[PDB]
Amino acid sequence: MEISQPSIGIFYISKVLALAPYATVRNSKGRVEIGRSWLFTVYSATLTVVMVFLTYRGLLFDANSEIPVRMKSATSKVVTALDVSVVVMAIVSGVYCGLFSLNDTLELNDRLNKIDNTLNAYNNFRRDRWRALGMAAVSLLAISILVGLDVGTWMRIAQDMNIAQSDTELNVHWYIPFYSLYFILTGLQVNIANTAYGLGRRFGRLNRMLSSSFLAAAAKNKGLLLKSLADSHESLGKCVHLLSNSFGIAVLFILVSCLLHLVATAYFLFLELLSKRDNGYLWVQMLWICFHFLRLLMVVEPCHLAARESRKTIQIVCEIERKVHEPILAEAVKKFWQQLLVVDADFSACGLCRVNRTILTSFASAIATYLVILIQFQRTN
Amino acid sequence: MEISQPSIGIFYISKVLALAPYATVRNSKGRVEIGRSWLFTVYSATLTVVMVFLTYRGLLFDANSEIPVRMKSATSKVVTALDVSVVVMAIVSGVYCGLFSLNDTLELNDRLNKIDNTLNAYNNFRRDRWRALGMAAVSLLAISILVGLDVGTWMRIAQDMNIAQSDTELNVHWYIPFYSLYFILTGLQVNIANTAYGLGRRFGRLNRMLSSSFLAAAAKNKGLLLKSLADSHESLGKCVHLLSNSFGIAVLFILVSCLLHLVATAYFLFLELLSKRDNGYLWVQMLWICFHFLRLLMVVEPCHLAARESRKTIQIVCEIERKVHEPILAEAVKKFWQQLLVVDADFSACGLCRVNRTILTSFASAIATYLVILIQFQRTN
Amino acid sequence: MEISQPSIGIFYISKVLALAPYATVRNSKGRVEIGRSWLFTVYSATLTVVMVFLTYRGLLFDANSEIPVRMKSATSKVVTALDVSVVVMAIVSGVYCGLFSLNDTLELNDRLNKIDNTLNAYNNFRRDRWRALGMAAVSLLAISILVGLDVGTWMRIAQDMNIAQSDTELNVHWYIPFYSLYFILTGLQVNIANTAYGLGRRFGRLNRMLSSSFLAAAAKNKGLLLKSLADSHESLGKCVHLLSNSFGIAVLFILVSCLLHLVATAYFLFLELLSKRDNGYLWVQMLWICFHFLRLLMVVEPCHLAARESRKTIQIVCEIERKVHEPILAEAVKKFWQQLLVVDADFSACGLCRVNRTILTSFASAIATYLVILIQFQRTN
Amino acid sequence: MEISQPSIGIFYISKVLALAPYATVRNSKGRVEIGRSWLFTVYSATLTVVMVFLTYRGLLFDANSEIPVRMKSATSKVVTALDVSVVVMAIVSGVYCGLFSLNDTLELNDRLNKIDNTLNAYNNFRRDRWRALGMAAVSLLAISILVGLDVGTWMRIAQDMNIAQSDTELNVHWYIPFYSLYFILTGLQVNIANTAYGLGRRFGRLNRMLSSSFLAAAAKNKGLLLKSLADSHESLGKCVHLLSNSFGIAVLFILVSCLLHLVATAYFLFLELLSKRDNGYLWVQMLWICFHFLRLLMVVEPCHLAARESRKTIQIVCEIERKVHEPILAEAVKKFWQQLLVVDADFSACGLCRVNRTILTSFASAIATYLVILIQFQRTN
Ligand SMILES: OC[C@H]1O[C@](O)(CO)[C@@H](O)[C@@H]1O
Ligand SMILES: OC[C@H]1O[C@](O)(CO)[C@@H](O)[C@@H]1O
Ligand SMILES: OC[C@H]1O[C@](O)(CO)[C@@H](O)[C@@H]1O
Ligand SMILES: OC[C@H]1O[C@](O)(CO)[C@@H](O)[C@@H]1O
Repeated sequence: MEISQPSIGIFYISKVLALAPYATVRNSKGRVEIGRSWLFTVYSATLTVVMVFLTYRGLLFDANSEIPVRMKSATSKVVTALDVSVVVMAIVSGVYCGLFSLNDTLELNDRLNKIDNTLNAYNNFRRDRWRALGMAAVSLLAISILVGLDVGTWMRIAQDMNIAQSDTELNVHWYIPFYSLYFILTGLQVNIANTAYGLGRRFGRLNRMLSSSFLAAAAKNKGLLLKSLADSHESLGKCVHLLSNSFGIAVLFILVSCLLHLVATAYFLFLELLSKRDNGYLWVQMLWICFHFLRLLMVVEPCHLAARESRKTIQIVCEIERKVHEPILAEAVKKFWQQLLVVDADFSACGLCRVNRTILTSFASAIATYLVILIQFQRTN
Repeated sequence: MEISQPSIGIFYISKVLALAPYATVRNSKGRVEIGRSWLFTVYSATLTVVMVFLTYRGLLFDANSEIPVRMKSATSKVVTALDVSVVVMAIVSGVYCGLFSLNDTLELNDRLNKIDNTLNAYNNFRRDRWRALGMAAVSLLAISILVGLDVGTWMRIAQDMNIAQSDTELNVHWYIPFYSLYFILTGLQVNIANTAYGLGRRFGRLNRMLSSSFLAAAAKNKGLLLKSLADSHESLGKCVHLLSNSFGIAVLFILVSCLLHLVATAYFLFLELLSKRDNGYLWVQMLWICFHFLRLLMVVEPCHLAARESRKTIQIVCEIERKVHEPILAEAVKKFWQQLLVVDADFSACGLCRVNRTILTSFASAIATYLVILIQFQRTN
Repeated sequence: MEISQPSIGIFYISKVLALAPYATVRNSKGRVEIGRSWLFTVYSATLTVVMVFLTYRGLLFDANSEIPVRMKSATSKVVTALDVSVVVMAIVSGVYCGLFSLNDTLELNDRLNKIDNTLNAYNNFRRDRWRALGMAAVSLLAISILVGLDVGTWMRIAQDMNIAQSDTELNVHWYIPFYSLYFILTGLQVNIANTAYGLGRRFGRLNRMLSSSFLAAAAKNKGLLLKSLADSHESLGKCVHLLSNSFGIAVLFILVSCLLHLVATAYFLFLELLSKRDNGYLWVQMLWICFHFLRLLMVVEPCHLAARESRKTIQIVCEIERKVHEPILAEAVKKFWQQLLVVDADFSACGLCRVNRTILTSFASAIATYLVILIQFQRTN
Repeated sequence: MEISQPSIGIFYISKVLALAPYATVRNSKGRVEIGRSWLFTVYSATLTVVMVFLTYRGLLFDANSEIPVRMKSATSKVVTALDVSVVVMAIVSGVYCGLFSLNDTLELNDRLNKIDNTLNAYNNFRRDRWRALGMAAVSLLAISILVGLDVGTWMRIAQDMNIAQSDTELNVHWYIPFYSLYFILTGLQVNIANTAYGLGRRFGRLNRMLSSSFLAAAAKNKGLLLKSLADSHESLGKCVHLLSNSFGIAVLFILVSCLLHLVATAYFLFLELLSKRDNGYLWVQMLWICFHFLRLLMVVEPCHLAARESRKTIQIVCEIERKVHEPILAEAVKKFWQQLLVVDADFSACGLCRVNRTILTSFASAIATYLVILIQFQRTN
């Protein structure tokens, strides 16, 4: 987890959402020291447990209700249970990662402090803060609008099914914990995206500095700068591995949630298309599909960018090798090439998969297959 | 995008088809200078928007018609919508790539000018021009014949369904924008194939020159030539990456269109086989399957050839290493081997997939699966 | 197969379960010498043949019985036959591997003796013995409890179907050989896990010793220690290959059994959910799913850990290269880096697949697909 | 294609089966010189065309017959057409490869002559001849027995369906060209297996010679021998590539035929199991499944062995590097290591796939999926 001053707003959002149970104090030097926040540790754990329990309580209440709104049919029951459970698993893994990633967070932020000292020329505090705030605000606004539209649509649907003997509006009101879980999931994804995008952006800054300083006393200082860049690259790779070690299970469950949600939302969209029962429902479902695709991108693109930018330092170093003659500088470039030869740049979600753009292809494949099988069964009866 | 005099006809075809919005002026030296053509930029954007709108207007008109010809049943409606949408997406991505790839086009053509100066011995302007013209003409003739056969078949089908109260021939006439989109797609594929085949052919010429000049003062000039070949190889790799960066989204949507069209056309072929309604329809559908397979090959084979030819320079350089003793020449060959060790040769379609022959296998797998699931559902009812 | 004093209990369990037909005598030095045990060789072969024959005899008896309990319907017959056959194949491959892996066992234990002499500082006999005994005891207790619950559930089910004219309890009693096969399978998995975890743990100990002795006369001895660590790494890789060569077919059939059991148990769980016939049956089936997942992990995690720990020596050696200057020590580190460059660390199950965590993903994919297809067919009729 | 005296019987079998249209004359030195055989070239082409035409003529005759025996139902018609077409495609690709692989055959046999001169110590003419003859004879006997059983079963089935007004035995007699195609396919597979096994066996002999001569004036001769072994390894890799370039399309169509035949034969086995119509049919179908699996192994195992043996020279060379000090010998070993670093050892079937044991896994996956989908559709109606 990256906790820097420009992105401190994302840290506070994650802290209140039970995802970053850390106490941060800003040094007189501008550095943010991080430590365990036992108050917020227990707050995060208790809030997650209570919200998961309330979500499943609302699910059971709807299922056992006189007139269920969402847990009506066996198919609807199964799909809604899966939909809620993937969110529960994703946010539970995220909260667990936040609870048990203090040491990795400290090491990552120390490494990033060193790297940013090395890459001071390419730093932009204003742009970084505004980008982080824009990402957090857009994600939170998107989930807020989507939750509002979903609640309105389901309230209308429950009212259409209302009978004087039973209230179906409270059935919808019992799904508020599920939407709270969705807000926590959005916060977790924003936090992870902030960290991974920071790593990829720093890799790009390192590559740009390399190209500027070697492709655009004095030789000794140049070699010292090349050494600093090599340590920065190695440290950024170790930071990517720290993010993997700390949040790979969260990323894996986010990916599982994304796949399940895409399949389930497309299936419900096509079921309502067959029924042609509520245009507002179709629009809300398409918005949900867009949101799930966008959060899949939010989790996949940062890691793809980080790996791609890390793996393109080899080419710059090869060109420098081809265009260098000083003995000390030539030795430094040879060492950098050796280092980059065996660099593992990809983000791993617990070793189950490598997180990059190829995942999208896999997802597409799976979705198509599952969508084709599910739709045909509905369309051949 | 490669814009050279021998293949200038392909460039003009792509320009009129809204895919190459560039102004080209031939230097007194025979070089083609490229710049933005704002007139043709707006022409391309407006033509694409108008043709997409007209295609979907014709689709809706058929769907809402008194006697739909193609958008008749829910299954037919879905499959026709997908068929049209994949073409729309492919040509829209191609036009977008053409609009926003001027800098990559300029860099690619500068690099190719340098490489062709290096590989002057193996150049064949006459053969290159005739190959490019033959590819463009065969592709355009194939799509023209296929569009004519499709229009005739659908006109006959609409006339067979005609009733005095409504005209079904205008329903067919409203699909002309879709066939225009098909012509644009053919132009885009011909352009991309021209560029990728040029890169693969230049890789092969480089390998042949290497083998001829090292396996078939003076030593200093030989080392200079080896250095020129090494820079040519690196530049061709960067050209492959320029083509990827500029047209990877277009290639990805071409691949998606190919997969969808193969599956959908095979499904309709087998549906009409079950119905046994029109032999001409079956022949036209088999021609469409052949065309979609051939355009899948047109997009996959050039990239496979480029990657394969790029990756076989390592073997020639290894043999030269094994058969060289001069100090300067030995150092040059060692540098070339180092360079080739870390060469990324494959064409990437936006990082989603690597474009080579293995894609065919994947496609086959997917098609088989989808074909098996779809056909069995139709055959078990 | 690893046969060491701390894990000798696992060896005896495997010996009685027909999986380790070896005679072991403890040297005065504490070394365990291993040789062929012809008495236990014939015992293992005969016991496996008799138990497989009795398992299939009980299966046929149930199928041909007046009131079959498990082999009732064609679907139930097929799924039960597959369930029994995967266990039979897994244990038969395990017993065959035990019979024909004496030379590999001897070489592996000699190599491990040398490695443990090298890594004496990080050895923990007490912890190793307690970990091995805990793994064996937990696995045996889990399978015992699961077999007891299964037998009780099936006895109750058979009694519910009992009629005065025929006894269905003997039908359940004829499945005892199948549960004996399950105990043998548990022993085989515990043995393989013990060996693979030993290899991964020794890789980790080697990496820790490297980091401690190089990142935390005298230089000559340090170089000698680095050489010892390099030989230890190469020997551990060869030990991983010995385990692969000896038990890859057993691991492959264990994986096949795991996939088939997960799919079949989930399918029966959902079938009984549709029927809602016996809550105890559902609980037993969920326990079986948990057990099959846990044994899939028991076979996949050790190999993933071994490969991961083997592949992270490259980074330590790279850092040492970056932080070393002595001529002899620098040459030693260069040799170690060369060695690690071309190290094949992954466990291979007969070349069919690489055993690591990605297998889980594959399994999940397959299961989902198969589960989706099977469930939908049941739910659309 | 390998044409050596020990395996000359396989060459003659392939020649008569239209697969090796070459004239071979044995030198006084024992070398076999190969040249184009125009007589046998036209014989091969004409025989293939005639047999394919007769096969499809018999297929159509059965389909159009009064009482079809095999081309009875739409499902049976489709599956039988696919079954015959995969064989036709495999043998047509094999015959085409034989026709257009004279230069590759000559280069491969020259390279093998050189390699066998280098590896004279490990040569065994008697064992090689007996192994080749045993493989050819076992394959031919297996296909002969299977064809006889199939013909007998189908003759009995046709007689059971015979009516006095029409003869169904001639319907079976019209499938003789299909069985002739099967004999040609067996010959092609035996030829390809002979060549690929020769390459893998020579790789193993090279590795054994390396280990014996370096791990079990004088130093100059030892270095010369190491150089000879390095050229032998490079030449064997080029021989593997020659086999790929010449017969990759044949191997690809053999693999496609194997997958289709396994799926189709399993499907027909389960269909007859549902019908329970003829026990002899079930036994013949299981024999066909065994034969198709065994020929899949015959095509997959040789390439897996060749690649595996080629890729294990790196380890021997690394150990020699670690255990060598002579300047010339150390340089020779360094060159060999450099060479092996970038060796592409795998057999490629036209770039579509790499032929090794992982293919089996893929096949299994596909088969399972397809088998599950096909069987469930039959079992849910
Ligand atoms: O299921 C359709 C959509 O509704 C939600 O459950 C929100 O309540 C989303 O998870 C899903 O995208
Ligand atoms: O759908 C069958 C065929 O007809 C087309 O739509 C052309 O109008 C093609 O896209 C397709 O190959
Ligand atoms: O089939 C459900 C479960 O019952 C067993 O067969 C045990 O008898 C297990 O193999 C399986 O997990
Ligand atoms: O189809 C079942 C079997 O019968 C054959 O067609 C032979 O005539 C084989 O190709 C197949 O294995």
